[PDB]
Amino acid sequence: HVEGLIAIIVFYLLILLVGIWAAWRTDIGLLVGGFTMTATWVGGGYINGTAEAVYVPGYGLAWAQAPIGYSLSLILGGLFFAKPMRSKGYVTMLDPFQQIYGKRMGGLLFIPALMGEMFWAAAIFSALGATISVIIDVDMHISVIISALIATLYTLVGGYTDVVQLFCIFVGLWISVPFALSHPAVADIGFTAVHAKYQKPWLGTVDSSEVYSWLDSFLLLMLGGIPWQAYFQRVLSSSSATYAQVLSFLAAFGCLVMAIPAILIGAIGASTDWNQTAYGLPDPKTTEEADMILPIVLQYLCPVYISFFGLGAVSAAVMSSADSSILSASSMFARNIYQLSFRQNASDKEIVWVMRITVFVFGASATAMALLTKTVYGLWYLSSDLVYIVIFPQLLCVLFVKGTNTYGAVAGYVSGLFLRITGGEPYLYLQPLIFYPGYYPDDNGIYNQKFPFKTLAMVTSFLTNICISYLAKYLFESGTLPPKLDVFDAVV
Ligand SMILES: *[C@@H]1O[C@H](CO)[C@@H](O[C@@H]2O[C@H](CO)[C@@H](O[C@@H]3O[C@H](CO)[C@@H](O)[C@H](O)[C@@H]3O)[C@H](O)[C@H]2NC(C)=O)[C@H](O)[C@H]1NC(C)=O
Ligand SMILES: C[N+](C)(C)CCO
Ligand SMILES: [Cl-]
Ligand code: NA
Repeated sequence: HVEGLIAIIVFYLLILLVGIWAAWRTDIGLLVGGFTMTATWVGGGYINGTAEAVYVPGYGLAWAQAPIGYSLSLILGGLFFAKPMRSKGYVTMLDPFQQIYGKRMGGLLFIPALMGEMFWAAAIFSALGATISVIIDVDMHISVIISALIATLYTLVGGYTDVVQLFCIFVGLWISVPFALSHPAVADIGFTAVHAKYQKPWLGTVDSSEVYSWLDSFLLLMLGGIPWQAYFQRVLSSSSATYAQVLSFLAAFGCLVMAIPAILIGAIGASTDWNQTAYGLPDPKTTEEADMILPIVLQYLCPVYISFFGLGAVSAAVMSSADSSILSASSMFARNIYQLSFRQNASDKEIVWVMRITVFVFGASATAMALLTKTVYGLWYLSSDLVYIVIFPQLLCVLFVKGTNTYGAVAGYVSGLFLRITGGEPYLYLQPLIFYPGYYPDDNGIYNQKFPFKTLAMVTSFLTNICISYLAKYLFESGTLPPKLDVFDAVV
C-alpha cells in the first residue's frame, strides 16, 4: 500500500511539472484546464473540514462523506450535463431557467445559489483564520477579518497562477505527514484505526438503523454539488465538448489525490498523546477546538519551517477558491438580476461599478458568518443543502423534460421548500413539525431524524413539477379554462 501511494504521488508530481512547463509555454493544454479546475474545486473545506471530520469521535472516516461526494459530482457532470448545456448559447447557469420560465423565476432561483456561495466563502474564511491564529499566534476574530480582507483584495486585483498554486498546495501538504508521523507522542495509526488507544477508533461505524441517513447525506452531497456556476463557467468556456468532459474527469482525479493527506492528518491527531506535547492536557476536543486540529498538528508536532509550508499551502488553496466563489456570485447577480430584470439599458461603467459593490457586500456577509461559526465541516456540508432541494430537480426538468411550464416550477418550488423546512434543522435550533419514524432526542434536546426526508422532498419537487406542468397544459388547451386565465402566458 505504501508503494502504490508513492507511485501515485510521483506520477501526479510529474504530470504537474509537465503542466507547469506547458502553461509557461502558452496536444498539451487539456492538462492545464484540469489543473485549474482542481485548484478551483479544492479549498479550505477539503483540508481543514476533512481533518476535523476524521478527528472528531462519533464521525470517523465513515461519516466524512463530502470529499468523496464532491469528487463524484464532477464525474457525474462530465458524464451527463456538459454536452446538453454547451450548444445553446448560454453564458450563465441561470440562462436556461430565464429563457424557459421567465425572468422572475430566474430571480427566484438565484437565492439558493447565493446562499450556497455565502456558506462556502464563510467556511474557507474560517479555515484560513484558524490557521493564521494558531501558527502566527494572533486573536481569532482579527485573523478571520484579515483573511477576508486579503481574499477581497486578491479578487479585486486579479481582475498560469493556478498551476503554481496547485503545486504549492500539493508540496506543502505532502511534506508535513512524514515529520508528524515521526513524533514520539504519536502511536501506530494502523493500530489505532481499530483498537481505540486514547479515544474511539478513527475508522467510524454505521449502525443498522442509520443506513438510510447515510445514503440520504451521500445523495445530497453527490447531487447537490453539480449545479454550481464555478463549474459551468469552465464547462461553457471550453472549445469542445470532449474538452469539457476530459477537464471534469481530470479535476475529479486531482481532488481525490488531494484528499488523502488531510485524512492522514486527522488520523495523526486522533492518535496523539497530548500530555507529551507543549499543548498539554486537556485535549484539543475537550476544549472546544476540534475544528483547529490541522493547524494544531502542524504547530505542535512538526518543526517551524514545516508549519510555515503548511500555512502557505492553506493560503494558496483558500485564495484560489475564494476568487472563483466571489466572481461567480457577482457575475450571476450583475448579469441576470440588475441588467435583465430591470434597467436593461446600462453602460459598461455601470456594470463594473455594480460588480465592485456586490463584491464588497458579499465579502462582508461571508465575514460575519465566518465570525459567528464554530465548525468548518458543517458549513461545507450545508452549502449544498438548498441547492440539492431546489435547483437540481428544475435543472433536470429543463434539460431533459419537454413540456415544463411556469406553473409546474412554482408548484415544485413551493412543495420542496415546504417539506425541507418542515423537516427540521439540527445545526440551528429549529424543531421538526412532522416527526418521521425513528426520531430521537439529541444532547441539546433537539430532535433528529433517521428517515431520509430530504431525498423525499427532492423527488416530490421533481414529480410535482412534471404533473402540474402537464395538468396546466391539458387544462388551458382543449377548452375548459378560457384563455384569459393564462396569467403566466406559459400555454397560450
Ligand atoms: C503527563 O506526563 C507527566 C510526565 O511523565 C506525568 O507525570 C508523572 O506523574 C506520575 C503520577 O502523577 C508520577 O508518578 C509518581 O512517581 C513517584 C515515584 O517517583 C511515586 O512516589 C508517586 O506516587 C507517583 O506514582 C511520575 O513521576 C510523573 N512523571 C514525571 C516525569 O514527573 C503525568 O502524570 C502525565 N499526566 C497524565 C494525566 O497522565
Ligand atoms: C462548491 N462545492 C461546495 C460544491 C464543492 C467545493 O469543493
Ligand atoms: Cl473547499
Ligand atoms: Na483552491
